[PDB]
Amino acid sequence: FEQIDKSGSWAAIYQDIRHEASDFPCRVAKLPKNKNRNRYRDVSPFDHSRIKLHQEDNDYINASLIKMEEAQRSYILTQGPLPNTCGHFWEMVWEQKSRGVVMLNRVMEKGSLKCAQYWPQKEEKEMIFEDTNLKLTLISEDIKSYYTVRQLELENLTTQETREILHFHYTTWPDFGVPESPASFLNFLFKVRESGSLSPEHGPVVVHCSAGIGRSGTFCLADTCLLLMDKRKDPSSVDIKKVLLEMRKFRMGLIQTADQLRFSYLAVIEGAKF
Amino acid sequence: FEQIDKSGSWAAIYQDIRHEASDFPCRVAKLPKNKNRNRYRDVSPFDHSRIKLHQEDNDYINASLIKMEEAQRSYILTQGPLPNTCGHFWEMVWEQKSRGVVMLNRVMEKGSLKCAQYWPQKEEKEMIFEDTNLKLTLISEDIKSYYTVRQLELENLTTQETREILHFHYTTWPDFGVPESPASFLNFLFKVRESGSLSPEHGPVVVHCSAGIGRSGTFCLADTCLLLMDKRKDPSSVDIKKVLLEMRKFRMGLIQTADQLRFSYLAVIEGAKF
Amino acid sequence: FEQIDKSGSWAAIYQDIRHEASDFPCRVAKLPKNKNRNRYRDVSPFDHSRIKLHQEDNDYINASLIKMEEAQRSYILTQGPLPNTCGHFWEMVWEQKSRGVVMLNRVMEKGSLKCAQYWPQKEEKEMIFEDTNLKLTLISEDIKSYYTVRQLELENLTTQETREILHFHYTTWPDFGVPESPASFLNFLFKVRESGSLSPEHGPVVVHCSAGIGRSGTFCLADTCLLLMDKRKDPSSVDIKKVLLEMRKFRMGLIQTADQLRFSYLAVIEGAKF
Amino acid sequence: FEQIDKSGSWAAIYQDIRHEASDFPCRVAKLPKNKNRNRYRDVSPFDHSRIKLHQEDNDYINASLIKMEEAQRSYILTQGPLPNTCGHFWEMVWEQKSRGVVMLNRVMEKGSLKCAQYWPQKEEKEMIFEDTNLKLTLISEDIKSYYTVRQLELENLTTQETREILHFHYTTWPDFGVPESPASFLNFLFKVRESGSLSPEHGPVVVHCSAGIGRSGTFCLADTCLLLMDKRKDPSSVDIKKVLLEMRKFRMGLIQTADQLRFSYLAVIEGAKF
Ligand SMILES: [Ca+2]
Ligand SMILES: [Ca+2]
Ligand SMILES: [Ca+2]
Ligand SMILES: [Ca+2]
Repeated sequence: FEQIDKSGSWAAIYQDIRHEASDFPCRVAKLPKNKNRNRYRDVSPFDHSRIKLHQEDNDYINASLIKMEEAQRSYILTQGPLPNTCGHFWEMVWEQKSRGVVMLNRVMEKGSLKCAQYWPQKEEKEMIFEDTNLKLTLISEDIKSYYTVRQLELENLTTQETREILHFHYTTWPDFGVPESPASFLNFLFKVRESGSLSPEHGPVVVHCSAGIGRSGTFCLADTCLLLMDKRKDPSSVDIKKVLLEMRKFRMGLIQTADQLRFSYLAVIEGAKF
Repeated sequence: FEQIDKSGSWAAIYQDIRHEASDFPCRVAKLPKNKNRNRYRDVSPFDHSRIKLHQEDNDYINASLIKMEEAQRSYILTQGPLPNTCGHFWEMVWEQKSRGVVMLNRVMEKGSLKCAQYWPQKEEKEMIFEDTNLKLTLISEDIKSYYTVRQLELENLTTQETREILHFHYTTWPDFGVPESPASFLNFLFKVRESGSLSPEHGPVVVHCSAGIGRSGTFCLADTCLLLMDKRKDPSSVDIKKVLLEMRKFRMGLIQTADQLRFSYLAVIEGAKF
Repeated sequence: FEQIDKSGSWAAIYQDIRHEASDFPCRVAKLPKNKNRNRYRDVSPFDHSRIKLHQEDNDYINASLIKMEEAQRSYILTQGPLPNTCGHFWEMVWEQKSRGVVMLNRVMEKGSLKCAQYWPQKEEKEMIFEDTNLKLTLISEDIKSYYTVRQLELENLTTQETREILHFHYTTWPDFGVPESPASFLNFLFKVRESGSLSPEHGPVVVHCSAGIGRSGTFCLADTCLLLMDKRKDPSSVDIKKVLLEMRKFRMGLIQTADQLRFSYLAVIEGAKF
Repeated sequence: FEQIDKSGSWAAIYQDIRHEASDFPCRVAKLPKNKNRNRYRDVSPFDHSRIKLHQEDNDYINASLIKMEEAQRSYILTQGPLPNTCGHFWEMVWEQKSRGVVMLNRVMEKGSLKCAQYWPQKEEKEMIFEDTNLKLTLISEDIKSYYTVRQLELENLTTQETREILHFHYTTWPDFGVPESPASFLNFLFKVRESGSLSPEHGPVVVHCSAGIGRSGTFCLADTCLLLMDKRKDPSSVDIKKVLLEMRKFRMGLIQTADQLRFSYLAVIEGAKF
């Protein structure tokens, strides 16, 4: 980390990542009928790793399955739900048997609006996604300094089945740049790990920010490298650049700035001492 | 055949069929509570011949019992199971004591998911349908060039009784149109017949495709006409038009198009030679 | 055709072919050091037409260049790659600047592994052939009822140059005998032709099956005879027997049996109608 | 553990395992031509999980791939090599990219003979498996009280490639019954874990005793439960009986006596305190 900051090789390094990143088709994501299902034109799931909704009509949702073979962890990265894809977002959660949903953004950042209000803010004001026939209810919530955790009850109206989804909401990511310290970010991840949401019995955790590649990518990149740094007889054979590129084979654009790159390094380093 | 072909009157023959097609109530199927159990709104089982689930909550499944008196053969035509009807699907196979299941479509065609993955792809990852208390295990899988035959074990979790179900999967019917030649399709049929799945000792074979009327209708129409010709002293007296209409009394829309109609006559003809 | 068929003289025609078949040295192929590079002892490339690897250690690969002068089309016939020849296989595709690879067999038939998994099944798990310094990546995969077309990226790791290879995989040739109808086989051919893979702008298409002479021979014989008939003012003057023998000068044993011979005449005939 | 020893419910429990164990075909293992490739008639790999040798002629070897999805670990269980399957055993190691081979028996136990001498006992007396063209050399060995560890160099003569295989040989398993204390057994496993042989970068570790189900099964059952007991938010949701049954879906007869069962429990318990 020393040399790179000194010789200021962050932009260089990050740029070499963008250049080396794999390229795969996103045919489906580009179909005209799926334009309003994408939040950003420049952010699409590859055809090979995209999550297919279990429907005949339109199985399209902007979400990717990231399977890290060696680190032994799967993640579903997706965009913040759109006002019209909230039911799709929750149908995905259900079909993929996810236990936890990790949100890394605020429903409103800067003067724009980065994500829809896809979960109920009020216990008594539950949500019913008629398109996908699902019911979602806020059971309780624990609000903290840098993150909030909610207990949501998701119900398959078609089968009256119910499941409890843990919603981990990191709420203090700055409108600009990355956090000066990976402090809270790392604590947040440990909470997610300790919750059991990232274990094999469950479907992959659903991770999202606005586009589902920058913040989301840091979360997964960090978690994965930390797994590696602890799952390898060698304490440093793990190269986060290489890891990120592996990760990029599954979803385009993971880590959208040299800052996010530097931060990811910070987190892995500052987290390896945990 | 050559006449109809030369005069190009299939379409005409086909429309007269649609005209004479019997018409019966489909009250249960159209009940609001069954809306999610139907794949297609224009394809429902007549009340009088629909298969009833031996359950009190909801006995409905989009499946029809087609009992052909002269040919002495019964078939159950149904739609490709939906995500929420896989359990209902197997409860029917169980309750009806079927021995074979004929799948005439691939899980994915023309992009659309035309059928849920209602059976286990992996021997070691059996399926449990909790709503219907059945367990399903893939025992064996013999993949051939134009079809795959699987050997499955269905077990009623309450009684612990187990049965071997043979799953015949015709895998090469084109995404568009009908086969140019009926050879492989007939060999598939003969193969289904050889297994004894169609035997009167067993409940009706369960046949399905996308809606359970086109390819499915073709399979049973061909089979039944071959049974008649082989049985009737005058193989020529076998009017397949009359056979179809007779079948159309049990499930609506059997044979969706002219080409499918043409393919059926040919199949019976080529099959006639055995 | 009907004559030969009615007189039942295919076998006879076939043996005369085996009699007139030219005979050339296969010295290199038979060298002790190449023993492990040959799938079958009775199938070797003549020295004069064998494909030479642009390497000094060992330039041998069981592959033959079949250049047909009149039809103006060249083919490379080779055996299904062995575990140790996948790298050699791709170095040839690269060096020879081929655009398409035609696979006419399934990886597993009649139980036996008739071909190594020489290409990546997973977009995210590319293949590296260290002995030949090439990287191979599955880019796309369009699975159809009777064949699968893949889009692959081959990259010389030394030069970083990349090329798109189209892999046409005819997947429904029966484990035993030949197709009853040549329809799907011809459509496959036409599909191969449409891709421009056979274009003179490209190096020879690489064709292969188990030994690289039966199904492979059928594909190129049919294709070449269709080229002649379409070109020659007298489509009848096209003697496929003479065409085959002409091809047999470049690689031994093209067309392994009478039935394959019969299937070839039919294919050309049915294909003749276009 | 208390209650079961008291109420002496070991035989009961073990018996319920044998009764509940899955049953899958072993067609290939039963082919007449593979009789001398099996050490025990009653011990065969299931067709679905058997390791296929990468050859066209005969891909049969009595070895199974055990994939524990949740515990996130794969193992290849196989019989002690036979005088004629030593090359097959080593070809498997190579093709499957295994890094370590765990041997739980002595080449001679009691008055019989439980396994072949498939590795070289002398640095200067290396081994050449001509059938599969492999060279194996003892590079060094570390002999201990209850186990020995060897550094072997395996070379693909066909490609001159070489790899270093770690051979972990637990040498103090008693001729009868199980070890009174899981002490050494647990230490042995930790050595294997610490060696990195059980990590994801490598192919699955190859585990064997004589038949490859009793001792081998204890090793894997113990390792897997220990992973679970540490990978689950819950410190006891892990039921070794359930785990063993899961494991049995991949290889028949894992854990061949109620003693081995009790011992496996001992090991998991006595090992959970590590
Ligand atoms: Ca995929
Ligand atoms: Ca009735
Ligand atoms: Ca030459
Ligand atoms: Ca398997």
